[PDB]
Amino acid sequence: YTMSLGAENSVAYSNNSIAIPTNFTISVTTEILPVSMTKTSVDCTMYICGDSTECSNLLLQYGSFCTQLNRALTGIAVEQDKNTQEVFAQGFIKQYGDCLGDIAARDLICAQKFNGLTVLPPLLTDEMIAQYTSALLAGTITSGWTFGAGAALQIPFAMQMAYRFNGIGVTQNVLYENQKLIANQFNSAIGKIQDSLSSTASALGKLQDVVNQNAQALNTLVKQLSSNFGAISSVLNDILSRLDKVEAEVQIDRLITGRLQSLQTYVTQQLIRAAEIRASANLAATKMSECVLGQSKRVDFCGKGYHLMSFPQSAPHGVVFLHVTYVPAQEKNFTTAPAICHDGKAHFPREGVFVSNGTHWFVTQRNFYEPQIITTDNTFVSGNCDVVIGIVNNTVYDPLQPELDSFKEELDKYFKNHTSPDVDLGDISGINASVVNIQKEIDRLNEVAKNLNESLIDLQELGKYEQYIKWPWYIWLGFIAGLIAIVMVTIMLCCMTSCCSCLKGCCS
Amino acid sequence: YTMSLGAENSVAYSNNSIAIPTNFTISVTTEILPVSMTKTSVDCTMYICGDSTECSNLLLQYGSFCTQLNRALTGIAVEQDKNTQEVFAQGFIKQYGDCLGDIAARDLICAQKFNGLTVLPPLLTDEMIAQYTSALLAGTITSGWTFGAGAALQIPFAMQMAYRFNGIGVTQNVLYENQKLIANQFNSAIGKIQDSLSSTASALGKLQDVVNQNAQALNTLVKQLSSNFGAISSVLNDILSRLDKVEAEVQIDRLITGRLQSLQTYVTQQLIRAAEIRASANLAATKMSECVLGQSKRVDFCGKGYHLMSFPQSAPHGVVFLHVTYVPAQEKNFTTAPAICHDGKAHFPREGVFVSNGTHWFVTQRNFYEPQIITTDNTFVSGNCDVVIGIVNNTVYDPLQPELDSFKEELDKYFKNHTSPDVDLGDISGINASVVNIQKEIDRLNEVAKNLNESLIDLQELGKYEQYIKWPWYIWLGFIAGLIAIVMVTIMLCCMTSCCSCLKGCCS
Amino acid sequence: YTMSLGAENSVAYSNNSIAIPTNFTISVTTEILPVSMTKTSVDCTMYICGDSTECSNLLLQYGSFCTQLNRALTGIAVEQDKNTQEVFAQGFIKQYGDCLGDIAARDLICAQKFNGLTVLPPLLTDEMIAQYTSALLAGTITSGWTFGAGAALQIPFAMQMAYRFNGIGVTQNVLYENQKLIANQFNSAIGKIQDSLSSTASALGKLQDVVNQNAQALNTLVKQLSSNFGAISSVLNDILSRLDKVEAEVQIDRLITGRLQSLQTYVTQQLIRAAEIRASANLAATKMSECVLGQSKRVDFCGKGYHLMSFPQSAPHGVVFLHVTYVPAQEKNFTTAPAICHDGKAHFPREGVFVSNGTHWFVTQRNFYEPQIITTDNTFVSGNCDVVIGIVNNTVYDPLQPELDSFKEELDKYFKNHTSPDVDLGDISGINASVVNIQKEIDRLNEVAKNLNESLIDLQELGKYEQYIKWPWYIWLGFIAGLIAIVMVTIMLCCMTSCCSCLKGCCS
Ligand SMILES: *[C@@H]1O[C@H](CO)[C@@H](O[C@@H]2O[C@H](CO)[C@@H](O[C@H]3O[C@H](CO)[C@@H](O)[C@H](O[C@H]4O[C@H](CO)[C@@H](O)[C@H](O)[C@@H]4O)[C@@H]3O)[C@H](O)[C@H]2NC(C)=O)[C@H](O)[C@H]1NC(C)=O
Ligand SMILES: *[C@@H]1O[C@H](CO)[C@@H](O[C@@H]2O[C@H](CO)[C@@H](O[C@H]3O[C@H](CO)[C@@H](O)[C@H](O[C@H]4O[C@H](CO)[C@@H](O)[C@H](O)[C@@H]4O)[C@@H]3O)[C@H](O)[C@H]2NC(C)=O)[C@H](O)[C@H]1NC(C)=O
Ligand SMILES: *[C@@H]1O[C@H](CO)[C@@H](O[C@@H]2O[C@H](CO)[C@@H](O[C@H]3O[C@H](CO)[C@@H](O)[C@H](O[C@H]4O[C@H](CO)[C@@H](O)[C@H](O)[C@@H]4O)[C@@H]3O)[C@H](O)[C@H]2NC(C)=O)[C@H](O)[C@H]1NC(C)=O
Ligand SMILES: *[C@@H]1O[C@H](CO)[C@@H](O[C@@H]2O[C@H](CO)[C@@H](O[C@H]3O[C@H](CO)[C@@H](O)[C@H](O[C@H]4O[C@H](CO)[C@@H](O)[C@H](O)[C@@H]4O)[C@@H]3O)[C@H](O)[C@H]2NC(C)=O)[C@H](O)[C@H]1NC(C)=O
Ligand SMILES: *[C@@H]1O[C@H](CO)[C@@H](O[C@@H]2O[C@H](CO)[C@@H](O[C@H]3O[C@H](CO)[C@@H](O)[C@H](O[C@H]4O[C@H](CO)[C@@H](O)[C@H](O)[C@@H]4O)[C@@H]3O)[C@H](O)[C@H]2NC(C)=O)[C@H](O)[C@H]1NC(C)=O
Ligand SMILES: *[C@@H]1O[C@H](CO)[C@@H](O[C@@H]2O[C@H](CO)[C@@H](O[C@H]3O[C@H](CO)[C@@H](O)[C@H](O[C@H]4O[C@H](CO)[C@@H](O)[C@H](O)[C@@H]4O)[C@@H]3O)[C@H](O)[C@H]2NC(C)=O)[C@H](O)[C@H]1NC(C)=O
Ligand SMILES: *[C@@H]1O[C@H](CO)[C@@H](O[C@@H]2O[C@H](CO)[C@@H](O[C@H]3O[C@H](CO)[C@@H](O)[C@H](O)[C@@H]3O)[C@H](O)[C@H]2NC(C)=O)[C@H](O)[C@H]1NC(C)=O
Ligand SMILES: *[C@@H]1O[C@H](CO)[C@@H](O[C@@H]2O[C@H](CO)[C@@H](O[C@H]3O[C@H](CO)[C@@H](O)[C@H](O)[C@@H]3O)[C@H](O)[C@H]2NC(C)=O)[C@H](O)[C@H]1NC(C)=O
Ligand SMILES: *[C@@H]1O[C@H](CO)[C@@H](O)[C@H](O)[C@H]1NC(C)=O
Ligand SMILES: *[C@@H]1O[C@H](CO)[C@@H](O)[C@H](O)[C@H]1NC(C)=O
Ligand SMILES: *[C@@H]1O[C@H](CO)[C@@H](O)[C@H](O)[C@H]1NC(C)=O
Ligand SMILES: *[C@@H]1O[C@H](CO)[C@@H](O)[C@H](O)[C@H]1NC(C)=O
Ligand SMILES: *[C@@H]1O[C@H](CO)[C@@H](O)[C@H](O)[C@H]1NC(C)=O
Ligand SMILES: *[C@@H]1O[C@H](CO)[C@@H](O)[C@H](O)[C@H]1NC(C)=O
Ligand SMILES: *[C@@H]1O[C@H](CO)[C@@H](O)[C@H](O)[C@H]1NC(C)=O
Ligand SMILES: *[C@@H]1O[C@H](CO)[C@@H](O)[C@H](O)[C@H]1NC(C)=O
Ligand SMILES: *[C@@H]1O[C@H](CO)[C@@H](O)[C@H](O)[C@H]1NC(C)=O
Repeated sequence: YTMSLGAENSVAYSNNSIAIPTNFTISVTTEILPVSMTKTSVDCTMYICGDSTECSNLLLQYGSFCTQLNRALTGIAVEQDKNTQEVFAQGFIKQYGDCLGDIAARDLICAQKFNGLTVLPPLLTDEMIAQYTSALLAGTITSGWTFGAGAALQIPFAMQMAYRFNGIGVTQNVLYENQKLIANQFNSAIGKIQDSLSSTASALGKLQDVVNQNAQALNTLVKQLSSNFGAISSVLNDILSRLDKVEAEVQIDRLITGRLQSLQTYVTQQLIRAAEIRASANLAATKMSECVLGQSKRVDFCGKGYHLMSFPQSAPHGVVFLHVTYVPAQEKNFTTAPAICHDGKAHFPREGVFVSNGTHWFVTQRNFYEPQIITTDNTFVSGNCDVVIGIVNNTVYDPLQPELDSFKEELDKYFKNHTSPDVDLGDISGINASVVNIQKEIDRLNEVAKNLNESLIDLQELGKYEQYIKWPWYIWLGFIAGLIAIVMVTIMLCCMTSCCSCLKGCCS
Repeated sequence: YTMSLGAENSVAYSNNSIAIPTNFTISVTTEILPVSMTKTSVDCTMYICGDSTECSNLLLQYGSFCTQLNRALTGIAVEQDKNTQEVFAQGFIKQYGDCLGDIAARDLICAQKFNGLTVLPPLLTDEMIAQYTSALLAGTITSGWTFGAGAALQIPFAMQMAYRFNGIGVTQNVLYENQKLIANQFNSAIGKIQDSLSSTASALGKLQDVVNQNAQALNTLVKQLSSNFGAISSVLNDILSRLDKVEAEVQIDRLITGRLQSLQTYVTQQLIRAAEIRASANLAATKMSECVLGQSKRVDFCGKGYHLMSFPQSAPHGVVFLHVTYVPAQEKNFTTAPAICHDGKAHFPREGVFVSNGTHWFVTQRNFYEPQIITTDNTFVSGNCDVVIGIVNNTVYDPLQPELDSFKEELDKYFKNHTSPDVDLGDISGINASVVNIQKEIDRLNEVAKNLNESLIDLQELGKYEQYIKWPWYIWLGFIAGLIAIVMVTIMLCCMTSCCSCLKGCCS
Repeated sequence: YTMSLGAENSVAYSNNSIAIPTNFTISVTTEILPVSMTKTSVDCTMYICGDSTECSNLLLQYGSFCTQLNRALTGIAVEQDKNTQEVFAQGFIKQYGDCLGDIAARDLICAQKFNGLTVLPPLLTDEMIAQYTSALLAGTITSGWTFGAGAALQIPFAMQMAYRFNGIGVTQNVLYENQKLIANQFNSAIGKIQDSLSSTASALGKLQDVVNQNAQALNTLVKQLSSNFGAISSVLNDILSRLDKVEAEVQIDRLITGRLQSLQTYVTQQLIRAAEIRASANLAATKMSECVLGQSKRVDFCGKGYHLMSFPQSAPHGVVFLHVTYVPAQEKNFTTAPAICHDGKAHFPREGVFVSNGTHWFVTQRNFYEPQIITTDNTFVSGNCDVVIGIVNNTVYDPLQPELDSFKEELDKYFKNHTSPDVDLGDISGINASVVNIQKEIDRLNEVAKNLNESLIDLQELGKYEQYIKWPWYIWLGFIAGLIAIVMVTIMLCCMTSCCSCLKGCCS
């Protein structure tokens, strides 16, 4: 801001050419200004979604922004209604053989001895019976002649009878003591097989109890477990089905947000145009009176050229002016000067310009070439040549534009990144559930149930007897009759001398 | 844009009535302009959420938009602080009977034969003993008289004794061979029952091994599986809970977004009003000087009325002017003309209007009725009658309004639809887990354990008896005394002639 | 709006000092106006996300909002291309003893009786054999002398033989009947043990079938269940993995939305500045002609000072005026009045101010001190003193500021709160899966498998022996030779008188 620049040199003494109107021609202008606008309501639902029903249902939850934006576009406080609705969701036998061999005679001399008794085997053969029965008879023959015991021959018969009865006795005694052994040991064995089958019955019973209980346990587990999976199934379905819903909504809400902005852009443009319409209405107030009620002394304002008269008329959202004016039909370039500094005495005009007919300056009217003479009534004089310099920099407003960081730097201010563990369950396939094989033992049991059959005793039929071999009381006197035959020969030997008469016949 | 319209006919030549001020009255106006604007700040959290704590937290994640919007409302780049905080999350017997029967004494003639020996049954009856013992005795009687073998009668006694001993021999031999058979077959049977019970023990043992191993396997599976169902129970619960968080947040963020816009509307309105306040401050600069430092030549500027003087008074956020003016006390309608075309020579005024006192035109001052005479110093003259036509259509800016498609057409540009399969698990209820039934066999086994009792052998007591039957050595000479009695009768028969004397008595 | 205020007292009259220019000085001003604004294209992706790739992808779904905002900033309907791309996702024995005691003599008199037969025990002792064999022999001695039955002595031998054979018969018969009993009861017992082992085999077979069937059932369940837990593992992994994704996106979209606004703020500021540039271009149209094509009669307009001439030049995005003017170098305070009411006749000036040299008023030019005399050609006169009052309150537009409720009250209009049940599965640990204990019975069965080993009968060896004691046919005549020895003594007793000669020797 200097009070001066140079000496006798400035734009203020530029002295250059400039067009001045010389002749004129009648003119008119039609000038149009808008003063009002068609503020119309906008349906956000029609603007953002249009006809996309999977959006129409969601945009509703965003709120009454639609009203806020319409309150802006249209200067009408919409008198909305009131609604109270809220959703709510709730033995000796061999030894006798070995010693006697095949000599039937050695029979009695081979008699063995068990304990305090003499024994023989119980079998007489045609050789032995010949020996003893002819010995018995010979002892009965000799005794009739011999003075004493011709019956010394009968000892072997009477003894071999006694010894054999003893042999039978010792052999029956053991047959019986064997019978007591086989009876006791079979009684003891069936006592132990009775225990065995009580124990097998108890073992089979216990197995049956558990195998059945555990079958029940598997059934119960299967009933519950197959229900549990049915429950897991239903629950995972609800989740997947809702996750899918969320994956539709979380996409659709992003496009809606973009359109919400795109709508806020349309709204902002309308307000910006509304401020220009209302500035054009403020301009129409000056423009209408400075010509209609008055006459403007300006240029190009309210009608191109120099304003004279005006006739206004209306339009649907505006005013139209049929202004009247005059314009240069003919105009000429003249060397002119804002000021002229004479010997340190700056000189300028009053209500006009300096213009130069070649020989000297005149003052003239800026907008009509009519030279006038220079005088104090027509000019100003200043004792200082120096030219004052001003500066006027019309800075239209510089907004404090937003100052966003990188997105990462704002994100990490509050964003919690996340990664849940890769969860897994415990493998049950380590369960072996071993099977059983007893088919060897079951086939073996069948084998012995078949083979026990062979052991079924099949003795050699002996026979009991003791049937009807009885004599009758009516005939029992049969032997008494024999005694009567002894009486009959008692007459024949009434004396023995008849035998002596037969011995006399043996002599003769 | 025509250089002409018609001949002697235009809005420029048509003369009509206009209101010219005739008398005046002193006036003032108070004119107010707001030059300043207290741009107050705004708390987004209070604006969007207010007091809804389930929202206050969400706004933090949105970012510092609140600052960006306040930098717009205000004009000072708020000097915010710096914070470095980041969350982080990590036998013969029958045949002897059949042939004998009960006839006399066929006993010996009925003797049978096994192998090379003759046999009889071992039973003598009072009938048979009478036959044989009286036969034996009769053979001892006859032999005393008969010259030879009267003992032919003794053959049947001596033979039947021998045959019976044989019968007893053949019947003992088999009684022994039956005894060996019974012993062997019982020894073989207990050999097979020993195998059977070794097998049964092996079968029961291995069954016990598996049933008990499989019980362990069920326990182990139940321990793991019941833990496993506990794990999914905990994991589903997280999924469910975290989704409750999502389904709340994904709803609440939609209403927040609507308010974010509703806030961007408030902010936009403020900037729009800020631009009008700053345009009103630009208008106050012209209005203040054109009337304070100077005097305006306009009719309605600085308040309706011809401005004369001004006195400004500062206001907190505006400026108040007490302007001084004059207004038409009396005004009159006059037929006036912008121009008048005389014989092809268009004619208009200088710094005024044409006005018509009935007989002829005058020039006058537009805003005061003072008629003046027409002259070149007071008017302009043209050569051409033709009227030039201009058009000035003040189009306030038409913005490039947004050009959104249907929502569907923008959605399908990037939207993915995702329907996951209706997942299901495999039904385990095809597991039958059969049960076991051994009752019949366990019952049968306890019934044979009861019934084996009947087989306990109960033999018929026989008796041994081989003890007190021993003669003493002190008395054994008892039979030697008998031999001494034989010596005593040896004197009585010292000769036999004493028996002859008794036979002589039998004669007499 | 009053037509009057007071009498002889108003701001229109109250006079006071004012600064009128007295001397002047040549001046210039440089005045700058912008008339154009660079409409640059802004990349939303660079503005919102910058370089954060986990955001760049999301902006795609946000749709063509970037174009809508650029259409606003840059008034150019960008001719975008067309793309058709859509993603798609598809016995008697004792009794004989008790009675006979120790008397070989009581032998026969102690014979017992079973049924219809007499019995003795089958054992002869050296005492009994002495009795009977010496009785037998004595009966053969006596019978040679006695007239009749000296053989009465032989009854006891012949009877005791018969009775003992019976004793042996009754004792063989019962031994045979014991043998049948044991055979039958062993045959019946092995018949019942055969049943038992058929039943044990059936029981073991049925326990093998099920235990092995249930092992298969456990295997099948384990195969399916371990697959089923694998399927769950995979499905819960999807849910979680995709939920994590949603928890990233639902956070990141909130910061994006905040920047979307922060961007809509930048865009709004640009439009606001664009409206001021275009208002500055509208101001440049008046400013350029009122000073270039003409000369303004206003104050401070076209730079400080009274405008005289102008020289315009271009600017980067505006216009620069080198205006020429004059300014007060020297100015003086003067007591001046807009109007002066003389005796009810209000009086004001024409095209100037009243100024007061001490003695009286003058009219003068507002912007130059040159006193002039008061006259009707230089002033206006009114009839009424009364001062008219106007008011002009320039209300810059008051917008319909948004009218948001509390957030809760808008939220509850459509927000559905949701709390799913705390789902749980049914506890399977109530499954007992009882084990089995059979050891006692298996050890008992192995102990009997060893116990019966003793019951193996070990009879007392008896012996058969029906071997070779046979006589040869070549020697059988041995006893016939005995008959020849009987013939040899038949000569010695050819008569008995030789025995009589020996009895005569017994006499002598
Ligand atoms: C710039 O404007 C100037 C103002 O008009 C012009 O200069 C003028 O020129 C005229 C022409 O002579 C002059 O007129 C008078 O000059 C003498 C008195 O000053 C006087 O002797 C003249 O009278 C005689 O001449 C005329 C014919 O010209 C005869 O009719 C008379 O009978 C007599 O013989 C006459 O009165 C002006 O004085 C003079 N003015 C000034 C101030 O200069 C310039 O011509 C013009 N520039 C250009 C380039 O044209
Ligand atoms: C009327 O007022 C206008 C409103 O302020 C002024 O506009 C300003 O003009 C200046 C200078 O041109 C400009 O400064 C920047 O210009 C470059 C583009 O923005 C930029 O590269 C510059 O940076 C360089 O220069 C500086 C200074 O030497 C260094 O510190 C830097 O390191 C770098 O080398 C510089 O920052 C303003 O941006 C601009 N403001 C606006 C809002 O337009 C007019 O200049 C003024 N006219 C006059 C003289 O009346
Ligand atoms: C539009 O304005 C016109 C301008 O004022 C008016 O016309 C004027 O009318 C007057 C009245 O006569 C006239 O005055 C003179 O007329 C004669 C010379 O032109 C002359 O003879 C007159 O003098 C005689 O008459 C007067 C009385 O009127 C006597 O006092 C004298 O002693 C003498 O006897 C007088 O000087 C104007 O000349 C005339 N002007 C013009 C240019 O027309 C119109 O009346 C007015 N329109 C309306 C509708 O009123
Ligand atoms: C001053 O400038 C204004 C700014 O441009 C002009 O406003 C324009 O005026 C025209 C005509 O009224 C208008 O055109 C449309 O008008 C109807 C409503 O928008 C619309 O239905 C029209 O469509 C019909 O007519 C055309 C042409 O025959 C056919 O092609 C169509 O098929 C259909 O039948 C037409 O598009 C502009 O919208 C409007 N623009 C703006 C931004 O206001 C003034 O007309 C102008 N005044 C003058 C003459 O100085
Ligand atoms: C406000 O402006 C007023 C206008 O200029 C000033 O008043 C003026 O004062 C002068 C000075 O006297 C006066 O001049 C004449 O006064 C008489 C006729 O009215 C006449 O007698 C005077 O002539 C005599 O005096 C002079 C010297 O002054 C001699 O040269 C003469 O030879 C003779 O002897 C003279 O013509 C004005 O009339 C008068 N005007 C009015 C309307 O008042 C004021 O002075 C000024 N205010 C201030 C504070 O200065
Ligand atoms: C030029 O037009 C301007 C635009 O309308 C007017 O501004 C208005 O001025 C009034 C009064 O100052 C103001 O009213 C409110 O002022 C307070 C702050 O907003 C507020 O507390 C007031 O409330 C109190 O007073 C009322 C009335 O007695 C009671 O009902 C209330 O209960 C309470 O006690 C009052 O509401 C407007 O807000 C304001 N409007 C705007 C948009 O600026 C200028 O007053 C006007 N100037 C003139 C006189 O030409
Ligand atoms: C994206 O997937 C959506 C399912 O998740 C699918 O919605 C389904 O659309 C079909 C076709 O419109 C509907 O089928 C029936 O819909 C109504 C029923 O009254 C009828 O008007 C139709 O004619 C048709 O019979 C399904 O009911 C519907 N499913 C659900 C759960 O809403 C969308 O269509 C898919 N979008 C695209 C672009 O493919
Ligand atoms: C929507 O459901 C929300 C649960 O999903 C529920 O939040 C719950 O609100 C109750 C009541 O405020 C809380 O109970 C306690 O909250 C604090 C605990 O310190 C106390 O101040 C309270 O007095 C009360 O004892 C629950 O803790 C809370 N649950 C959770 C998980 O945050 C909302 O209230 C529900 N909203 C509506 C409108 O019903
Ligand atoms: C005006 O221009 C003329 C040339 O046309 C020149 O001679 C004269 O000195 C200039 N005057 C001033 C004051 O610059
Ligand atoms: C201004 O000062 C100049 C130089 O002294 C002088 O010539 C001129 O007359 C003065 N103007 C006024 C109105 O006093
Ligand atoms: C499964 O069987 C293998 C061999 O077949 C054995 O090594 C392992 O110990 C068994 N595991 C279980 C739990 O039975
Ligand atoms: C002006 O109006 C009058 C009628 O009052 C008419 O006679 C005259 O011709 C008009 N003049 C023009 C130039 O239109
Ligand atoms: C303009 O032209 C007209 C018609 O020829 C003429 O009468 C008039 O004098 C001219 N005006 C000027 C200032 O040359
Ligand atoms: C289940 O039992 C039915 C008959 O009861 C049979 O047809 C089917 O094969 C069995 N399935 C299994 C796996 O045991
Ligand atoms: C002007 O001020 C003077 C005092 O300087 C006073 O005498 C006079 O009455 C005032 N005039 C008016 C109209 O107020
Ligand atoms: C206006 O009225 C006043 C007061 O009656 C009077 O003196 C004056 O001459 C009138 N002015 C006009 C132009 O008629
Ligand atoms: C589990 O065992 C307990 C005792 O050990 C018993 O009371 C209960 O009934 C059993 N439950 C099942 C299902 O076997």
